[PDB]
Amino acid sequence: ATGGYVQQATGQASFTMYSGCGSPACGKAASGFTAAINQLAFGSAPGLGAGDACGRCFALTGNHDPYSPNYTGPFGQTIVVKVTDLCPVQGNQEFCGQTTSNPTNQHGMPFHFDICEDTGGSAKFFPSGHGALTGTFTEVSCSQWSGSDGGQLWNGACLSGETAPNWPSTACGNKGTAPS
Ligand SMILES: OC[C@H]1O[C@@H](O[C@H]2[C@H](O)[C@@H](O)[C@H](O[C@H]3[C@H](O)[C@@H](O)[C@H](O[C@H]4[C@H](O)[C@@H](O)[C@H](O[C@H]5[C@H](O)[C@@H](O)[C@H](O)O[C@@H]5CO)O[C@@H]4CO)O[C@@H]3CO)O[C@@H]2CO)[C@H](O)[C@@H](O)[C@@H]1O
Repeated sequence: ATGGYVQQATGQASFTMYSGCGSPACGKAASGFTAAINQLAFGSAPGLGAGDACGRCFALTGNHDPYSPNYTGPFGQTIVVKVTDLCPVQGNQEFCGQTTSNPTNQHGMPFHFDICEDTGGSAKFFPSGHGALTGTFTEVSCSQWSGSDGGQLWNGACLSGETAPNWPSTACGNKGTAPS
């Protein structure tokens, strides 16, 4: 995509959970299940505002625990998240360190979703005792997502991806160049 970002409607991903998603990189939070996506897919860098992932909805499915490879299940539910946030390369090498020159993380995954705990998504997705998984994602219509968007936190905030056709397409737009 523009800027060299890798933005695909379906693929393989890793998954973690995080706390504190009330002031996210897209500039609007949301009351439903939300996630951060790795920088190479988000379409922006820290401090540059919203990227083209903002507001898009994805169905997430876990099918493997990389820390316990003998575990065969059960896994959690498939959930639909809205992307509101950025998982930056800096400080998150293991999971969100994908760059244009090495577009997979330490678990071999080209994408990463960090699911926000605050609003309930991680309790539906992660089985107790297994807080990091790999699996798949697929972009869906936000008709499949429940919740409501919060107010704009700063000028330029954007969740317009929530009404966009699936990638490839442009809604909020990408900013800057993808990390090398
Ligand atoms: O940077 C991205 C994002 O990270 C979030 O934090 C992540 C963190 O990055 C992950 O490293 C961390 O992963 C831990 C898993 O949640 C947790 O489930 C897993 O637990 C292992 C455990 O370590 C292991 O000892 C245990 O082994 C047992 C076997 O399963 C059994 O078969 C055997 O009989 O007995 C052994 C030992 O008793 O397995 C479990 C489960 O597999 O450990 C992982 C490594 O610590 O997850 C974090 C949360 O998602 C961070 O919150 C975000 O802010 C950040 O953006």
